[PDB]
Amino acid sequence: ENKNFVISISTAEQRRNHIIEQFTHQNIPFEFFDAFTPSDKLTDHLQRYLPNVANAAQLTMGEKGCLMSHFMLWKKCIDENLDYITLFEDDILLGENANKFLAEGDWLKVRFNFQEIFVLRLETFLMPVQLEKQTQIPPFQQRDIDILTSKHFGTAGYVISQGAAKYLIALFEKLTTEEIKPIDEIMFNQQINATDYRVYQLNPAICVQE
Amino acid sequence: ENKNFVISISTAEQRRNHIIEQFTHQNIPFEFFDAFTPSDKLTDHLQRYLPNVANAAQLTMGEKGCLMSHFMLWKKCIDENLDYITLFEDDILLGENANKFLAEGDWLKVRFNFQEIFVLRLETFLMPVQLEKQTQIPPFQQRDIDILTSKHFGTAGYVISQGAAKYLIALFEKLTTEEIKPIDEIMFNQQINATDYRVYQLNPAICVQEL
Repeated sequence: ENKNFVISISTAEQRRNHIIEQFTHQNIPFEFFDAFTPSDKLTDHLQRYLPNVANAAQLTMGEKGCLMSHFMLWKKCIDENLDYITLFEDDILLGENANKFLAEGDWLKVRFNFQEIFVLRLETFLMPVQLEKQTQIPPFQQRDIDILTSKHFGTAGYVISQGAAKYLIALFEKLTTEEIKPIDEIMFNQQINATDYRVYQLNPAICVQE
Repeated sequence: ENKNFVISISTAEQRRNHIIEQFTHQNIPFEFFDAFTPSDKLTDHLQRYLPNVANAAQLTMGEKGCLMSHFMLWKKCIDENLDYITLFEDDILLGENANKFLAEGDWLKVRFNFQEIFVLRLETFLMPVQLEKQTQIPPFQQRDIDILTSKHFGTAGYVISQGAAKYLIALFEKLTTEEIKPIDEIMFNQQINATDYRVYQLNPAICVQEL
């Protein structure tokens, strides 16, 4: 049964073509998941599963769509009782030998207990954006006063266990409107060190976002 | 009134001497704040102000002491109705012209509303998440499987407004035992994009920790 899903807007024809070309070339089975966009489908799904996220001003409707797409794929994993599911965004470039990781699950089956709670990053480890410049407050002694953020950690390529699929559905359903952040900031920053939640990194990575 | 406080365990002689040497050299006024240690004083303070933190297994008594030291200095700021207070740990190294930032507060008074909620980091910013090597899960196709960790953002050098002193006392009093993390993980990671809470970074920084 199919484990590799590529999150793609249904009308993103060129991106879908570049994905099909690369996956076909390395004989890696996959399906598209039709990414949520500003729509009634997104609005109703947010209301059905994440009304806490529907009310969150601090997320753009694009960021809300991204989170809903990943969420529904965590649901699919539970519903089909898959051991794991592997999720990509449609702007990824596969490395040579990605098929050694992405065609077969045996290397996962001999390393992992799928009831345990883990994510394995397949995408390159990304340094967050941290210093934003601002003009409101003037510099002093030729040093700037920047704003601190931690943004864009990347959700474009990871394996998630059934255990972590359950864990993350519950987490995003649990969080108050004030606690909501973009999916990447929770999955790959805030929840790191949490009790029983492990994130692994394939080094070197087997794909990267364009 | 003195605005610069260096959090230091009273018995850390060499650290206190390195602090005194650097602050004297640049003519920067400061006082030591006697850091909380595993003691009855820490236990009672945790019970008095942060009973949520007293119960938190996921913090070491050292991390709980660090948080209590910062908390009591936020309290001092409110109680004395200071516009701001500047907090250091005793393992800090001052850069060349730190005294141009740390001797006087005028450059702060002409830039900031002290009732607004801001922290200005004086200390260098380091990466939130790092790759650790691990042995539990074996490599495949000669690629490692590293684990993501985050341990130290640094609370060794920041200016806090009275607004942010109120905000952070409330926050640490509010959080459930389950929600408690080390002070640095909340102040400079989890709270970053929060509604009224701004963290500024002096770039380039004017100090750095030895840690």
